[PDB]
Amino acid sequence: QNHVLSLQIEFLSKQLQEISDKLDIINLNVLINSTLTEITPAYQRIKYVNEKFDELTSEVIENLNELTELAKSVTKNDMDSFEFYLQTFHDVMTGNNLFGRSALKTASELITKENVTTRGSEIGKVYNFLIVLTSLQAKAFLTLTACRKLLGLTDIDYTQIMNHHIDGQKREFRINILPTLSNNFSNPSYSKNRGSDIDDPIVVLEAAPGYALIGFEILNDPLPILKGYQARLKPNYQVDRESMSETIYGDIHKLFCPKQLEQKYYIKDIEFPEGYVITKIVFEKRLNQLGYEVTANFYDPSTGSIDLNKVKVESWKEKSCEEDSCEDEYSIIKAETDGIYMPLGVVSETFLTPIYGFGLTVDEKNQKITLTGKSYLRESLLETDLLNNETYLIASPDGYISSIVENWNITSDNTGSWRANNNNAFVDKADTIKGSSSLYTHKDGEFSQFIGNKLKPKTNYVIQYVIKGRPAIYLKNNKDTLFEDTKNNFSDFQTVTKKFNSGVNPSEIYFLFKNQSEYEAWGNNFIILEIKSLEFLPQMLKPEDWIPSGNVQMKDGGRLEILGDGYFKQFIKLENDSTYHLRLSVKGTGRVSIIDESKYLLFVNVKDEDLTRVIKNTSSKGECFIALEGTYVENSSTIFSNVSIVKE
Amino acid sequence: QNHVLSLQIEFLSKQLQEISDKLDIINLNVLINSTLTEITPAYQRIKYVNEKFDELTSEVIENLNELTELAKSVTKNDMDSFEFYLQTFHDVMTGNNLFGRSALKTASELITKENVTTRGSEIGKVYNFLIVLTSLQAKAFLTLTACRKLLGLTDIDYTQIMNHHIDGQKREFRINILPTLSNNFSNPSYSKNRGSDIDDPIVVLEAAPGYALIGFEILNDPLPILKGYQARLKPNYQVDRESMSETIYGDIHKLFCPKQLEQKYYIKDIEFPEGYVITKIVFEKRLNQLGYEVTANFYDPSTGSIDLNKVKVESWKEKSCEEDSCEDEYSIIKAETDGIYMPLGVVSETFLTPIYGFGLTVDEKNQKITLTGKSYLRESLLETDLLNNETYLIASPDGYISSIVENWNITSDNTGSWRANNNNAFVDKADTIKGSSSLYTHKDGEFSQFIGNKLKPKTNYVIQYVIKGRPAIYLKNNKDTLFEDTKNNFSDFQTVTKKFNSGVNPSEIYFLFKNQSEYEAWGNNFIILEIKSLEFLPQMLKPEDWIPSGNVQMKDGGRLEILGDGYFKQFIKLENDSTYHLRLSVKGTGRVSIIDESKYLLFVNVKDEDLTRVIKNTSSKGECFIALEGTYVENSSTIFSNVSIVKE
Amino acid sequence: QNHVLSLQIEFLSKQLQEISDKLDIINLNVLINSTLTEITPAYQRIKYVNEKFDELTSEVIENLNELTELAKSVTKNDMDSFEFYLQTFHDVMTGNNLFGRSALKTASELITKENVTTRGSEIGKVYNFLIVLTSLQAKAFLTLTACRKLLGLTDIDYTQIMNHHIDGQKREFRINILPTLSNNFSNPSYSKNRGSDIDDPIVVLEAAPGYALIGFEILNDPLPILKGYQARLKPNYQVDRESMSETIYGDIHKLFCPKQLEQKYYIKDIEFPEGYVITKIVFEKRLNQLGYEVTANFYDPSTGSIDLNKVKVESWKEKSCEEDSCEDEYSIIKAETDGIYMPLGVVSETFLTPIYGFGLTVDEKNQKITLTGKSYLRESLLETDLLNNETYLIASPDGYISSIVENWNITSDNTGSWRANNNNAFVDKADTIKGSSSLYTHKDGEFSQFIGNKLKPKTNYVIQYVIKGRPAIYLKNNKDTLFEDTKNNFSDFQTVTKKFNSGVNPSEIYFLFKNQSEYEAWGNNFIILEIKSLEFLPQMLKPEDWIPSGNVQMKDGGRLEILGDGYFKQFIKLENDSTYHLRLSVKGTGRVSIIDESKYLLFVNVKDEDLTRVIKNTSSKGECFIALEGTYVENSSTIFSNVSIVKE
Repeated sequence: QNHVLSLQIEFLSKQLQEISDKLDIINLNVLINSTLTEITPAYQRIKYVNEKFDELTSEVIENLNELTELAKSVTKNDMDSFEFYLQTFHDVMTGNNLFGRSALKTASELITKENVTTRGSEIGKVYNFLIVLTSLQAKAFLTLTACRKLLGLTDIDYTQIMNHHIDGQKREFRINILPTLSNNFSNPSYSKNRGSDIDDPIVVLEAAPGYALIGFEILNDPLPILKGYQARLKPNYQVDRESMSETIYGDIHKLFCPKQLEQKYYIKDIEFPEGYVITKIVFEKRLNQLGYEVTANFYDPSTGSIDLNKVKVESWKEKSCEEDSCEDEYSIIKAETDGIYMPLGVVSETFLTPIYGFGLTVDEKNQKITLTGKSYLRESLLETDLLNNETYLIASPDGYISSIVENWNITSDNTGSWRANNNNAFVDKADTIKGSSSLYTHKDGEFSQFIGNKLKPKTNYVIQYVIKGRPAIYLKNNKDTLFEDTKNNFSDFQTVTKKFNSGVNPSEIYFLFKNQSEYEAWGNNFIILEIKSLEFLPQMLKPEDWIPSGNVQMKDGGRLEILGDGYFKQFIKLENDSTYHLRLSVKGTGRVSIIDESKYLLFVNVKDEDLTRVIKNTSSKGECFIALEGTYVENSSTIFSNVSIVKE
Repeated sequence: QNHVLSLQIEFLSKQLQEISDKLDIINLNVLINSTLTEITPAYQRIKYVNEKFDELTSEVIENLNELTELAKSVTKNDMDSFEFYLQTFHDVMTGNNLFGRSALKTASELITKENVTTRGSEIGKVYNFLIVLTSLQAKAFLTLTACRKLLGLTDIDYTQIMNHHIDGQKREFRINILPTLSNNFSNPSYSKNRGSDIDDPIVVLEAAPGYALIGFEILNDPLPILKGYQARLKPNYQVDRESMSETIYGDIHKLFCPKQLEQKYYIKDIEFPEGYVITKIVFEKRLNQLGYEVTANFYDPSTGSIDLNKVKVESWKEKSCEEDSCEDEYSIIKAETDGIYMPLGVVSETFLTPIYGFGLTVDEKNQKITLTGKSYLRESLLETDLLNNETYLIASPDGYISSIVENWNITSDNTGSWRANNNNAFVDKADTIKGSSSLYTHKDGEFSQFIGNKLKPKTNYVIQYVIKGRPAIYLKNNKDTLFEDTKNNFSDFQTVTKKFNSGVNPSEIYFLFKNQSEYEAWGNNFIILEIKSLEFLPQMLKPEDWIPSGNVQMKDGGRLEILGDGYFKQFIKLENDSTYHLRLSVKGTGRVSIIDESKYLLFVNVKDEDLTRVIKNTSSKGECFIALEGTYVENSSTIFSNVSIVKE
Repeated sequence: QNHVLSLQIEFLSKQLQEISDKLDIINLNVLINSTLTEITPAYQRIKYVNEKFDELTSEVIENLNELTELAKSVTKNDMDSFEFYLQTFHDVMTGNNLFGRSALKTASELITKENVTTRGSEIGKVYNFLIVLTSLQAKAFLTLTACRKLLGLTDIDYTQIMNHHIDGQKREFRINILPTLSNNFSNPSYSKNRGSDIDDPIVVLEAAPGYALIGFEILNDPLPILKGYQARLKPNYQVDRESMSETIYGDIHKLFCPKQLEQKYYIKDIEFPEGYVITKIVFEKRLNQLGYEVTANFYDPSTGSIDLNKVKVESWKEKSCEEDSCEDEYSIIKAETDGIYMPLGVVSETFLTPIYGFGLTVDEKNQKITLTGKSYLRESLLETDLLNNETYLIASPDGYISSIVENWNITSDNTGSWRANNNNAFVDKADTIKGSSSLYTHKDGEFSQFIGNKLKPKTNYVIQYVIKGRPAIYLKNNKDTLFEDTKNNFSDFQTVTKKFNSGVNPSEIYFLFKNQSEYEAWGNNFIILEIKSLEFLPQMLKPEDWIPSGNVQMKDGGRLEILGDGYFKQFIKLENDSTYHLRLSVKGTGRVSIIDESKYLLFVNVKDEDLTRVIKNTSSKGECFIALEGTYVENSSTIFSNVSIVKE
């Protein structure tokens, strides 16, 4: 009963903590209400004046008169003038109020609390809040200069006042707000997909010797796949806009998700000292023990050059290695059925930036995977924008940046390698809207483009395309349309991704973006790229030493289909002190037999399942062969998939 | 003492929950204060401009000049213009603020908390909040066009801007607000009226063939009464107006409230898959066991046309699927001496829709008898106004819509049912000048209307009507009056909700609304409808085989008077393995008799009270009957009340 | 230890209650912030316009031009006009906002919480809040009419709009706010003074047969004294302005405060039915058992007549009498030394009103006295102002309303019975300020007034006077200045109260408000009235049956000073079955002796103390005499004060 009272008191202490959190949210909302009462009339007026003067700071007589009257209202020297609202906005931003509170402080406190589903860090969110307000004021001073010029009044030079206002606010942020926080983020969201276990996958993300890795990306709309970003770096941990890349990878769910068997994920914030940039991250999943490799070459921060010889390496992935180099302290996961919470979305920073540290922080208690990096972000922005230089600051990549299709983002009214094969297939910057060219094709239009020369045989490719109407999408080599999408009619530019294995001869594939059989079709942003197939670590089995025994044929995936009476055997050498993870998946019922010479080291029936037999320390006298003797009947088709006796 | 400490800790946990609820109300009020600080100056100005331009968007030189000056102020292109206030209203509504909060979100959070005495659902309340704001903006753009035209300025076409503003707000509602709610509904209040335990009230709530039942309603002012509605079901789970109707049942306190004996309440959440619409409910209270058999039919969501072939009947049998004691899944309400808190008011859904589920949700902790059905309203709207096609929306009613009196209130200028017998006894207003439509009689006044052909012998009818001044209500055939009220001179149009029993031969009873005196009279809203006499489950007592034995005769209420001495006798075969329950009250000191050929299976006298007898194994030797006798007093005519020998 | 845990949990439950109270205060402050955000810009502008147009709605050309320009701004038909601010003020008051909250509701919730040191009830405070806002709007419509007339514009008749606004707000108050509360208040504050115990005080507060008691008052600046209010009543529990009175009483601390001995204060809400008005309240303190008497004659509410024969009486004061008429259930107080928390301030309602009920709710746990009345206030205001008739509504009396000095509030530049005896003693409406005449007398001024004819011998009088400068205050009969105040110089009209026993001949006392010896003097509000001396209940001792025995003399207070060798004896009759509270206080050491004939029923020495010997049931054979034999020496002066052998 005293134990029951203790549990009830622990329940009360939890309720009091939830109450104390609710109070901290309420107190903050009260401080937001104070700053809104101070800043809202100025913010709303500045916004309206900035929006209504967009063309001039970027019917003729009517709008010019309607704007001239507004300009007279704006430049008027009243107590309630536009200059009054600009000054009060600056004062509330800095904290020159009745009680010394700043709008930047209450905003920073807000962002720190409501950072629930936020992609980036507290510094980057509070700084983005500062950027939108400084841009609003700068545009407001620009409209005020434009209004004075339009009326023919004298130039007051608001550059000095605007600079004093912007610098004082950046100084308030630097002194009282920024001694904030940390450079660690993760993947945006989680997803449940299925992978593999009898595989030995391995994935490297290495940047060019002049590049550093500038981000990641995982999409699963065609299939779960890792997209890898890297680019040449500019001074002060800045990045060159061109040379940025997105590196599509294999069935990344495989290396991510298990199949009803445990996983080994080591946990450590690999971090090298400053200036060191990780131009390569390997990943290695062998026997479901998924490791990786984070190593950083140095980078001279001042001159955009990454060092090409001063590598720093942490071969292991676990915090136990950070002190002992003994491979332990992973995170073990008992595999859930539907699929592990694989990362979904884009693994990058709001601004592409060299990361110096990275850590794996999977939380198997919820079967959820989480990462943690460490980047030079404070040391990249702290020198250029916070010192107000030529800002080379580029937002994060949401999706695809390029395409195998040239001019895929047709936006300047040009075809390029596209081919305007009709007078309804005219490039038409305003195909359906001048917001973007999206090649117009109505009732006979066709835009063609050779894409096959880049389509290479026995390789999967990704395709996406922003298409209005019912477009005639074609991946055709004039003989075999490796993929065609002429099915959907889209009034609202619906874009989706699929896959296809480039056939034996894709090297002739034209893209033929025609209209349709007949409809009104539009389309741009024809993102097509190559889907990498996942590679795997070695083994002891080989697709060549197999000895077919009649009515048995091997397939493209080394599949060795048992077409009936017969088998494949492979003389493999097994040794006394060595262990062997014999692992294989079958399509169609059958058996597998390791007859050394007379003894059955292994003989089991396989219907459709992942074999995982770990052949223990056993001396195979002479040579043993895994006689892949599937079912022995006419309609027997025992298609193995992964021939792996991979030795422990 | 440890048990006392546990109870004190449970009291602390309740106090902490009340504190956590208070914090959630406070946090919401703080978020309302933020949105008020943002939106109030625009809302107030839009409202004032909309109200002051009503005739123009629906003394002349003065009003025209004052409105022309107002129009010059409204159309003026300042920073503080009417267009500024419209744009800021749109931005605060969508969430384009300093911190990304929308007025629609804080309003939805408000309505979700203060839904205490709200008639309709969260969706319908938040959508009604959206409608009043969108209408306010649309009228504001309309006054702005009217002001430009009045001044003679160029037309700017604000239809495009208004549509963009309205659609963006409806999109915000559809995406970020609407993906919340439930569709339960219950009674608002409760009533205490001593019901029945002597009787077995079974009540059927069945819809017409083309109808489904579309609401409940509980009355106590005329009497404990069940009010009901039923109507055709249109396409899209909406309901046909003109096919609605009313049905009124008797003493439903006797159906729900027990009197001085406990009542069993089969909590039975009868629910059906989608497409099913309740075409029948039976409520079953035998031996105070309030079960209820319900039969819902299926219904084609589109094209209306409830299909009368796919029915389901889950009477009490949701626990039959899991437990032999299907007699479980109930509750126990103990009848205190004033009755039980039967519902009072209305168990219905905000807007008219088929209900699919129903359950019994009594609360004997407060005697709170609560009905609860499951409506299709969520569906009935998510497809209609969310798509903005027809929105055939009718909210739930409150009083009687159906009346035997034709032109029950008045249509207008025409009382074709009534008779304007006198010229001066005209209709007082005749068009919208005296509040609502209402008859009027003065110094001779009368209004005759034949409804005797619509009145049945010996049946209870509930009466409602609204009257002002000096009225003389009459319901007569110029020879006897069924209902009359010519008193209580009142202020303005007060409502009656009472009952009466229709006469023994009312085939000629017509209504004669006259004047109370030589003064002027007013009245309207004459509601007349039948009250279905409460009907009970049959038991082996039938009045015909009664043998009136000695100065006696069969009576009306199933009563069997005993004038002085004598009795009523009738043979009823009791069994030696079955239990019977003789439940009967008397008016006059009586003696009931359960005697065998020699011995007294029961030996009881009844003075003026009921009789609750649970007879154990009734050893039966053939001869079983009851001699419903009184005692040897000349004055007290023994008059039993309710024959019920119900065979357990 | 479990008991210690229970006490700790009770401490936690108290902390949670203090937290829940803090939340209710916070939630209310958040609702006040919402209404302030809605109503503040309108309230401030209405207030400024009302204050700046005061002389017109009550430097010629310059003020007229500045007000004409202001009037042009006020009457201007803009979106931000004065009419806009009036309409928005009305809408926020009624609750026609974005979310349906009314300023009247949040204000009522405020007043209900912050009613800590509030004199009147919740109804009267919330109604006073409604009055100040309705008056603000009415004055605002009035300034708007005045501004239109001043500019020469057409009359718009804002009476209709103003009436609609005022009536709609009074309707909101009547429906949603007023079904509020209760008619019970108490004394405003508490005070620690000292009284008496061996006294038998008794105080009646009876209104004239045409009057009802209209309030109370207790002041203690000269000495703690009760001031009693009563007046003839006007229809609907209204009061005639004249005939109001203030009835000064005795040393009310005496009847209020004990002297180190217990008190008996009975507790009951004496309440008679409606129309019954308490035209008399007796109070009786005998043997420290302080009782009273609250009896109510009827009052025909319609015609201002109190009934003069239909008395209703509750002779006792205790709730035990309200059911048994057995004198018990008092509140007993163990007397504190410094003094009981006697009522300080004015015991009345904010508006003078007939009280029908009254209760004593002393709280001796804090030694604090509290009262509780029940008045017809809702039924007096509910008919006149809430029906908008000629409001005869008079605020509560703070201090004195009249004076024995005629024209005491010299305000119309007239002396009256005052006498301007100098050309520096000129009445001078602007003596020092035209805000009030306050008779000016500089360096020779004198104002004289005969006040002695009303000053009656051997009676105490109260005096107060609002005086600037050093005034020559005189209560002089040209031979003996019974009191004179020529001492203080007051720049700021400092007024104070004192006392004086009118001498053997006060009937000639002139008031001679001269200046001074010489200074600048001012003065008005010469409140002078008669200080009643406290009377007492009877006893068995008598000041006449005393038998002096040489060197002994009686004084004015029946004091019987023992001037040395000698005594007073008084043959008193004591009986067997009777008890006698012999009680007496002495000045100077001495003794008292009750020699019956030979036996010492009582002989004790008395130095300076309250004798309280309760002579028990004792048969005095023949006659006994209390031989007041004080100290027997030359310098013996044993001045007894209260000769009371008052028989139990």
